Amino acid sequence: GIVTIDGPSASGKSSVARRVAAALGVPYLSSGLLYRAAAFLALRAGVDPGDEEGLLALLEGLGVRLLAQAEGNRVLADGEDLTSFLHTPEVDRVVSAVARLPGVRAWVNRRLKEVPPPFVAEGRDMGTAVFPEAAHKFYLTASPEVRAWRRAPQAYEEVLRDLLRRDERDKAQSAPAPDALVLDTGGMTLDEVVAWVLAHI
Ligand SMILES: Nc1ccn([C@@H]2O[C@H](COP(=O)(O)O)[C@@H](O)[C@H]2O)c(=O)n1
Repeated sequence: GIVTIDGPSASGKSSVARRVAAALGVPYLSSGLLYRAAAFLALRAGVDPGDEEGLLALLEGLGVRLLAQAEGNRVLADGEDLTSFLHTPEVDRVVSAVARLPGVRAWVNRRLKEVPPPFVAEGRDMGTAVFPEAAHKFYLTASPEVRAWRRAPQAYEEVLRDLLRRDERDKAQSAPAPDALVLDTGGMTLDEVVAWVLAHI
C-alpha cells in the first residue's frame, strides 16, 4: 500500500516521510528528482526552460520513468539513467523556474502516479490531490508560531510572517484529508513524530 504524509509549510512532512520510508524499507517519492530531470532534459535538448509547450512535448515524447528504490530513486528518459546528472549547478540554476510551470507540475504528478506501490510520499501537491486513495494517510499539524519558532530566534518575526502568508494562501489545504489521521507535533521531536507514524501503520 501507499503511505502519505501531508501538512503545512515547515511541518517537517518531508523529513518524516523520508525516515518512515527508511524504517519500512520502502522508497520515499521525492518530487525534486523529476523536476530536476525536466530541467536537465530541457537544457540538453536546447529547449528553453521557460517554453512550457515545448518542454512538455519533449518530456511526454521521451517517456520518463521514476524508478523507486529504498536505496535511492533513479530517473530514466527513453531508457537512459539520468540520475547522476541531476544535481549540477546548471540544473540547479533553472530548476525552480521549471517547477513553477503548471503543466510541468502535472507531468511530474502523472510520473508519480505511475510508480507501483509500496512507498511513502506526500499526498498532495498544493491544491492537487496526487494520492487521494492511499491506504495510510497522516496529516502533521502545528501552530505557525511553533513551526516558525523551530524554523528559526530573533528571525522568528520574519519566518512567522512568511509562514502566515503561506497559511493564508493555502487556507483550503490547511486541513487533513477526510480519512487522514491527525497529529499535532507540538512538543515532539522528529524521532517522536516518526515513531508515532510507524506505530499507527
Ligand atoms: N514538492 C516539490 C519538490 C521540489 N520542487 C522543485 O524542485 C527543487 C528541489 O529539488 P530537490 O528537492 O531535489 O532539491 C526546488 O527548487 C523546487 O522548485 C517543487 O517545486 N516541489
